[PDB]
Amino acid sequence: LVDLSFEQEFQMRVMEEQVSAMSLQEARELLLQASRLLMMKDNVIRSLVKRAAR
Amino acid sequence: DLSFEQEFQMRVMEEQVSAMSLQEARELLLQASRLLMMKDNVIRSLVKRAAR
Repeated sequence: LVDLSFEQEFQMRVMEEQVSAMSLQEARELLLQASRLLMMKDNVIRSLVKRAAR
Repeated sequence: DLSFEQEFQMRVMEEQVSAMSLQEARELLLQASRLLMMKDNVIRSLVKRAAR
């Protein structure tokens, strides 16, 4: 199971602080850095689930 | 290491962002941040079956 802890909810309130004062350029570079990171995360997971089975 | 399908999605993503409003670019940056944490939780789980 996986869902947001207390402190991560805190982290979400902080990112929201810093995003609201972001320029169009900064929000776009970071979002792209985030989307790429999301895919590299799927790969760590997939690779971890395989490595457990076998 | 992005697979071949992922590199491709990236390109589609560079093309969407570049057209995004400052408004959507923010909403979505948050969502992606939530997701990264959710995925980090999943990764932490699977690593915990380190119970051996």
